[PDB]
Amino acid sequence: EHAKAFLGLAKCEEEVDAIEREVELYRLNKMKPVYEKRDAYIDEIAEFWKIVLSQHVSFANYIRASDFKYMDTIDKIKVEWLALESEMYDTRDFSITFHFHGIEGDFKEQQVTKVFQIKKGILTSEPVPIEWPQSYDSINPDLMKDKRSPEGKKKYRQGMKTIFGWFRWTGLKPGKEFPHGDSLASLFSEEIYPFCVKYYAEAQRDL
Amino acid sequence: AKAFLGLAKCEEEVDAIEREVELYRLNKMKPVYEKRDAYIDEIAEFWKIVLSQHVSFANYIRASDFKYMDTIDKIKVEWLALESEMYDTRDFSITFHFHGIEGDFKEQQVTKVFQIKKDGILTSEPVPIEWPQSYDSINPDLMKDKRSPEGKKKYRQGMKTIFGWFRWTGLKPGKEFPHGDSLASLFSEEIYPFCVKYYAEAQRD
Repeated sequence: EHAKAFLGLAKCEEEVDAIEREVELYRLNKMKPVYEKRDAYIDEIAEFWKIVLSQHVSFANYIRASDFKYMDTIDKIKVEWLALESEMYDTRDFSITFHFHGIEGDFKEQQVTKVFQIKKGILTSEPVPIEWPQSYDSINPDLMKDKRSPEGKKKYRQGMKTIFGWFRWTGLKPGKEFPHGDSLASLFSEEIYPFCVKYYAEAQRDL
Repeated sequence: AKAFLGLAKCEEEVDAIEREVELYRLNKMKPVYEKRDAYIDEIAEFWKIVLSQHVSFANYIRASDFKYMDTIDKIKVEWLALESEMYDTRDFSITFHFHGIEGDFKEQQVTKVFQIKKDGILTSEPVPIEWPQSYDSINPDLMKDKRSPEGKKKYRQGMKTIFGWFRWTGLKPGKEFPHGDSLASLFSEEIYPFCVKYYAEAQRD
């Protein structure tokens, strides 16, 4: 037709994009209190997270076999959507907090929060401190004296492939960090945390 | 055990909230689509262009159907959950207005309804539509012979046309228009919601 129509169709599209974010915010606002109440019940189920993480179909493929003993110490996982804090954040942005009860003589009891947010878009993050297990001293990047050597590079990559390497993932150095750090982050915010109860129930039906 | 009971209740609330969010979206989008479609009724061959621009739509119908699809000057999808709580938020009706082709395809408006039956599957009911005279030999309601090898070929040809799709129900696997459910979702999930995008993309080329 003419231009006058193409214009109306232009403003309509912008009204649609605005509606979509309003809808996402609407959902986030409604779900926040339900998660709080749900997580209160979860905090009363020992090894809830260990069971959920084992039931997930692909979680295990992201971390090293040896990491599981440390993952088993997770007492709580909490995901919070940042768009609820400010419209300056994408509705896909979230922080994830882990509480590890630790292992005497090997892994420190600690709480760690990592923040994921969209840039220019793709998920990105900043490194967050976490006390690696003593067992990992030889593959720990901050204790790694020899990274250059062909034997050092091997150990370096090994450490970077552990869940602890994921905590320093940023998404800004393609191929240089923990592999698929963004996919793992999305796994937590879109599948593991939202549907943990469904996974747990499934593990129950299996006696 | 009181925890498991609490979790069960939370999951129930989650499902209730998801429906509420979907209805919230549907209600907000309704007036926008109405205004949008008003501007659309001002662009000639709008739908003809969108349907030819879509990447997979043409793969669902027969080449011979293109000329009839080109006569569509109006497509309207309506979500039934806005009508009642007994409809799934995925249930919808799609209304087509064909301008027709004189002496071959009658000018007509047809509405087909798609609804979930049990996470459930999309189903529909046959809806009346006047097939083109050119399709007389492959029209299931006119064919006398649907048994011979030749009669069966003509039968299948007709059932694979867009007119056979209006007859699709999703309740007779392997006996109806192929992938009638995917085509339906194409309309409600891509073609109708993003038609304007397809129209702009067609302008550049």
